[PDB]
Amino acid sequence: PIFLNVLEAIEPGVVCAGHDNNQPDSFAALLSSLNELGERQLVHVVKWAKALPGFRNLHVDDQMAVIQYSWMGLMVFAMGWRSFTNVNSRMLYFAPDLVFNEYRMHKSRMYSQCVRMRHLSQEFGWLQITPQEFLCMKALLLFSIIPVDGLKNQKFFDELRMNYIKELDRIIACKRKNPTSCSRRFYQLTKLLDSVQPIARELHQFTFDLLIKSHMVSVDFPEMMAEIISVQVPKILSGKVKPIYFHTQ
Ligand SMILES: Cc1c(N2CC[C@H](O)[C@@H]2C)ccc(C#N)c1Cl
Repeated sequence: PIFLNVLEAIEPGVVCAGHDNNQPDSFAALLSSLNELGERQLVHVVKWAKALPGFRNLHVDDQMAVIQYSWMGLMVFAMGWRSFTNVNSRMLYFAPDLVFNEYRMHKSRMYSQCVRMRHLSQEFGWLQITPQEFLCMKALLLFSIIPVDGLKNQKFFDELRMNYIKELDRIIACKRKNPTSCSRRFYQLTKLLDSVQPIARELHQFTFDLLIKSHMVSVDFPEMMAEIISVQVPKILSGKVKPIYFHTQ
């Protein structure tokens, strides 16, 4: 079980936000803490990505790009898992010290986005996603969004993507002696992965708008954070960079 060995070995651990839970909730405090958390999550995703099997076959610039474009979706995906495993998807488990009840969902002004994120979280339970299915799915999320004009070396990317699809296909939980079982299972997981992208887009839009008006609402954006949001995210929001869907929408 070599592939799965790697994924579990490299799976990040706990990442705290730094948030002061003894102060009364407020938009600026909430979003500042999420942004700091995004910065911290980003560092970890970078190290995780680079330790992935076959990832360094990618050209150097494609590596950072692929990381930057997928960063939100990957965060959202793993955050839903934490929420699923730690609170049965009742609240959003961004970090041990940053857990969103309904009131923070409202005070963050992200209620519509949070609702979608919680739905994804509930899907892990509804589908009974195994932890092994989660790891391969998350690995695959990293290779699910590219420039329409293509990467610097697309061949190596397509090869990686193909192989991560195959690894996901090997490990799906199904009665192998029944073809219909595994077909259905695969369909569902492909559908679930597809459902991360619209959510990532809504978040992309929110953070982008938030960044533009940050100097009025008093929200802090960390350095790597703001680089990504001002340079990479608009390529997504403008159609230059699109998600690879399994199923046509
Ligand atoms: C959506 C999101 C984060 N967003 C929410 C909006 C904010 O601009 C920030 C980038 C931050 C951290 C995690 C985690 N973990 C997640 Cl899932």
